Amino acid sequence: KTRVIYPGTFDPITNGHVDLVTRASRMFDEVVVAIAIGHHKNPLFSLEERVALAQSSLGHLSNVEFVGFDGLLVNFFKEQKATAVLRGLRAVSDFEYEFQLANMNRQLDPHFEAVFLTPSEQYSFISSTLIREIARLKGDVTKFVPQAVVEAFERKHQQGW
Amino acid sequence: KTRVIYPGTFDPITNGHVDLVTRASRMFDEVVVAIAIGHHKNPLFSLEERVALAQSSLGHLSNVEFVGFDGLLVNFFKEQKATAVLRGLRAVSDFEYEFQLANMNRQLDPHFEAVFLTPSEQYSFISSTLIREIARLKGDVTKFVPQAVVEAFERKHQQGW
Amino acid sequence: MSKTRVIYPGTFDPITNGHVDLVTRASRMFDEVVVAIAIGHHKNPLFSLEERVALAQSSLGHLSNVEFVGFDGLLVNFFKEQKATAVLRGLRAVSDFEYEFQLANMNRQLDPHFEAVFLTPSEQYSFISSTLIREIARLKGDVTKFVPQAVVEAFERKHQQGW
Amino acid sequence: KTRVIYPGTFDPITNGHVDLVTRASRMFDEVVVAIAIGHHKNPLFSLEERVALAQSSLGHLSNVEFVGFDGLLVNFFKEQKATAVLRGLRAVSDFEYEFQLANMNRQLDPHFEAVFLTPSEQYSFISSTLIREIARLKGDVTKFVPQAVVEAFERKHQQGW
Amino acid sequence: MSKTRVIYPGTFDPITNGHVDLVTRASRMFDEVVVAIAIGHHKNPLFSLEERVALAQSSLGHLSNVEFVGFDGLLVNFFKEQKATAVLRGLRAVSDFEYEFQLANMNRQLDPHFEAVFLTPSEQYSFISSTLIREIARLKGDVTKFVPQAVVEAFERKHQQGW
Amino acid sequence: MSKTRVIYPGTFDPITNGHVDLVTRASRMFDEVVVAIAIGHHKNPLFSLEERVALAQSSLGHLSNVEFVGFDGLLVNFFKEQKATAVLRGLRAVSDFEYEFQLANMNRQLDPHFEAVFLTPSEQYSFISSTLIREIARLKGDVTKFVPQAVVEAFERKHQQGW
Repeated sequence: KTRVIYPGTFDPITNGHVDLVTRASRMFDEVVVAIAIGHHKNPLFSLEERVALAQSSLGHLSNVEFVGFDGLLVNFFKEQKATAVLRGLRAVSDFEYEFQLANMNRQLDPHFEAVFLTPSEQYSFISSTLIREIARLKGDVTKFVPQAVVEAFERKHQQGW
Repeated sequence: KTRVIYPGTFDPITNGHVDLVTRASRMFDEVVVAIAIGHHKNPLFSLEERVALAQSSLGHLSNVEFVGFDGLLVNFFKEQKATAVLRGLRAVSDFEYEFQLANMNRQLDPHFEAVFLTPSEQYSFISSTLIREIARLKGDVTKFVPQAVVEAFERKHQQGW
Repeated sequence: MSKTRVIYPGTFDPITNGHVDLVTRASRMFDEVVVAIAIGHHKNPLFSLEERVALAQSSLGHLSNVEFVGFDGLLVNFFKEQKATAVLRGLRAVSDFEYEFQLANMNRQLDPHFEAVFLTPSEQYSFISSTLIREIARLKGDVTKFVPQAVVEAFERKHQQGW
Repeated sequence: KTRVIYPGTFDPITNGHVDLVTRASRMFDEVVVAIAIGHHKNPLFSLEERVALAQSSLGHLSNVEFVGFDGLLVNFFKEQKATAVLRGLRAVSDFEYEFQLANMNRQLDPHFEAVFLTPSEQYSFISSTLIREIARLKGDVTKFVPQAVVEAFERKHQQGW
Repeated sequence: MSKTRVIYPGTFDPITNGHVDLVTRASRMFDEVVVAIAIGHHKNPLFSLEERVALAQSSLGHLSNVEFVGFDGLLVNFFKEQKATAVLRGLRAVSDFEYEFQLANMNRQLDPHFEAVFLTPSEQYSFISSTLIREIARLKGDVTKFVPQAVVEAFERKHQQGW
Repeated sequence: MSKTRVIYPGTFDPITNGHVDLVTRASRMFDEVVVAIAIGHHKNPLFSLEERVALAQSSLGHLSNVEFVGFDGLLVNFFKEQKATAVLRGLRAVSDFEYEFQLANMNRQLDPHFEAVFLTPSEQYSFISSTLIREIARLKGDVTKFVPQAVVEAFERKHQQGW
């Protein structure tokens, strides 16, 4: 009966994401992990890699689906017959940005709803962007991401980056 | 199956509160409007007045309950067998304060969960504190609060304040 | 009638070099500036309204387009009554920013002609607030660098009277 | 006697900008809408398109001028014999950034002045960046921008986009 | 004379695991750490200065380079009098950041040798403040997770005396 | 008891009077200060690492307890390798505060001996950043007031090479 969309680029997925989806999966009937294609600010990982890292890391949660999308979030929301979008709020900048996005999307669709979760303290600092930068300098990201993501970074090293 | 607590002093309740509870009531099975007694500070309205203003303004939502409590949120959460506490985030200060509270409460109870909603833009400026100050100076608060609250302010003038 | 009139409200308890800088700056871009000293409904001020108005006059009376007036009650009613074009406030930090953002929206809801314009303090006055200044002077610290001469003297008088 | 500069990229202009300039035009003798060329982070619209969209949307205000400039704001300020620069403050990040810029520019020119306006709540969520992204995905931006901007987005679709 | 002495000032009403963590961390990088308990001028603390000093000693006395001292008056005079190298403060959140930024600049204006260094609390103590702890204990909530044992006991005593 | 060694990391592209003030202040309270110039992994710097190290030496070489060293960005490994007692960062604004709070917690998770201490810039340098300075110089604005002489000259060299 409740269906919530958790959208993002997931480039890559992290333990922070895993925690939020886990927590969301306990309070909503269905959680859709929605991987935006990444219209510019080109992702490190391909959509397919990202979807696959998401499935590996969260496939054990039986009420979680994994889907790529390309489009406006608000149309994806309507098309999915979602009850709400869920986003994480790590810091003040996230708070301001999402506040605005929620109001804009509610203007595009009056049934739009956005609910927010606050990360658990042990994952508070984690973002895909930070993780990419640390891995790009061959820092160890083992503590912050699933095993499959560590391996995908190793592959990326043996290739260009 | 989902039961969420919406705690606050509601002194008085405002159109902002009404909007958040309405929105919450559409995505959870049960919403408990939990009016903290507030003997930290002293409220303008008695708990009984506040409960009554809450019932009048939200009693039309059939899945909403109204209950007074002491303030020790994590015990109330356990006692109510709640799935989460819901809070509004009007501004950055709310964001920081609730972030900390959520982490503290999760430390007291690992099943604690806190979800957040962002007010729509037409209610973003409204707070009970602001409303009290305007009404205390006989400003018109009709646009920002339910009719019963306007009347309760008029009664408070004919008595005191 | 094309003329601008702006209200600069606050408790001014006491006025500081920060306030003086903002009013000076405001006085160059608006025809009239009203320094509006809120009476101080609770959180009782150190200085009486009359002392505060007098310290404001001493420190800014040289600006011929500045008026000094006490008020009580709702800012938005004071705005209407004064036929103001805008209220001016200083923004020292993020908390000021959030609070004034909200107040402006609320007051615009009470009166659609309401307007609020903001100034940001220059760096040499960014750390100064009346509250800080009071606490330092109360402990006989030297506030000479941060306030006008008349304010230094009014603090000395306050000491000789038992603060 | 007062001349205020309102600088930005205006890519495109929005109802937010229109509201700020309208408000500014009531309290200053002259308002200069100053469209920065857009030194990298290349704009969607050419400077000429942007100036033209600004004229169409604000030309009804008889005390408003429209002028393209390079970014070097403090030189533009001197050259224009401006009394102040006016900026909008949408969020805390804007607040911090403009605070610093004002202090830096005052250090470069002691006559420099910066005054700020806060957007009314119905335009608080609108930014050119958000509007571009929605229009790029053929979302309807009619509610948030002038008619000429809707048309300029349609032209951009029939070309690029 | 190459030796560092840092002052950690506050009301400590009561001391918490947050404070304990900061002082512990400070004690590893400075030769001397002075826990400086402000008397609480019209801050009306729950605990007496003597109780507060004693709760500080119990909770931190195992750190051999930490001293415990009450003070009243201006922080900057206490700094000079103690021949401190710096004052140390915690920063839990943005509001703390802004407030301390301003205080540091003001105190540097009063004394050019003044210095203020900041620590950020470890994640498990990030939410903890004396004010929060008081409010929870006042409503008979369990504060055992957030404060030393002696503080739990001092709250129990305060309850048996009417709290 | 043991000697203090603090790392001050950044890109220093270029160094500014703000940096100079922080390092000067740091040098008075720690035995050793390592100015650690991160190579600049993408978002490519205007100045080469070698230019940047040399501008740092010129501007701070008079402080006898300051070293200048280039490193890759992996701060926590550099910390271990240098046997540092702490990393020092400046906090100019709220955004810096949030970002560094998170980084400190992450690095403490990677290494439990990691420590981060913060300084707040004095008000006369609060507005200065390398990023702002670059943009002003790129548009031939005068940056003489905000950076050491050697940096003014390095910008002039960059102009004579077509920038």
